[PDB]
Amino acid sequence: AGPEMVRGQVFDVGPRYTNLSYIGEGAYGMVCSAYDNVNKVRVAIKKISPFEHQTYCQRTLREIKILLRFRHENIIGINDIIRAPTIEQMKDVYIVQDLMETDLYKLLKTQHLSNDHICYFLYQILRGLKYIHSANVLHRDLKPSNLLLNTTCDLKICDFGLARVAATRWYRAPEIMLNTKSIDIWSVGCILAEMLSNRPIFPGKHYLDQLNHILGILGSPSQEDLNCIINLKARNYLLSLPHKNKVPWNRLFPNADSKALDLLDKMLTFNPHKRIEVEQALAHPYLEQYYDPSDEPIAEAPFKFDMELDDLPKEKLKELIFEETARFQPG
Ligand SMILES: Cc1cnc(-c2ccccc2)nc1-c1c[nH]c(C(=O)N[C@H](CO)c2ccccc2)c1
Repeated sequence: AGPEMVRGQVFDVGPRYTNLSYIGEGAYGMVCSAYDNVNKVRVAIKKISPFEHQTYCQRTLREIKILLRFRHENIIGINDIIRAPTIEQMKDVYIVQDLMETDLYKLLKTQHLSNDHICYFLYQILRGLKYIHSANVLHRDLKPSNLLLNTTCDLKICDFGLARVAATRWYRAPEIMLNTKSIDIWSVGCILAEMLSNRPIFPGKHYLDQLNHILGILGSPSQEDLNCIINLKARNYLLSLPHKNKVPWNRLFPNADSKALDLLDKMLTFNPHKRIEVEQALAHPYLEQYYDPSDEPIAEAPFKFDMELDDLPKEKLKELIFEETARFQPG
């Protein structure tokens, strides 16, 4: 048959994986649904072409290393990895994963969620995050498009490219734009708010406008909220702004559950030190119906990269990518 093509990208995944269809995109790749003739199921195939940039190579290696060690119901896994037999011919890497039904970005673009489903989705994000954080790892890019859903409404966290050992502007914590595990909680806060109204709570266009949108609902920050190593330009901008009143949560979300708004308030806290932790959020009365610490596992040990991935050249990272994927080759 030969190599399959989808929206301009060539996928050399045959003869095992055939009849490919478009399901997503990334900065240096494409996601496709394909038929696996061995397991007789449709699977997801993520093609990545990162070898022209050092940043894309480390983002690829970080994800592959994290997803292979992690084993959790609310985190996407790796079933198989395809690449050329030699390093000289390895221009692409194909990550084979479980095919999902939809993602939260698509679901919030077409459907209105009931409180029970908002509560069940939030629980699963935090259940998965509890495992990520227990491993001393930060996702750093939590957003509706990185939250995958199946037919039975089971959630799975994907895209561990930007993950680091303890991004999209709209779900970015204020402290990142001023100067930790709390940055993921802020993102979950933004996701919860988007589930309640089917729209982004803070749709900023640039870093200071993103802060302006946050201050537009939270109001002007206190002295303690600004007691950190702030960027001079950002500090001088915040001090030059007129007083902003705090928009109450029940006013912004009129028909939302009062318990959901209390947890939302604790997640969308300007000061990261006063922000609720993942285990504290799971214990909140809003998620009482699903809260079960006996069925909320943690990682066996903390995760650590033996090498300084940031300092390694593009060629050295390719060698490590080639070595990490060697286990999936026949022999
Ligand atoms: C593994 C998987 C399985 N099924 C589906 C899926 C199925 C049906 C409808 C929507 C998505 N998505 C995924 C999935 C979606 N995004 C990603 C995913 O890894 N996306 C990132 C960018 O966020 C990426 C990064 C670099 C190159 C390409 C892609 C995986």
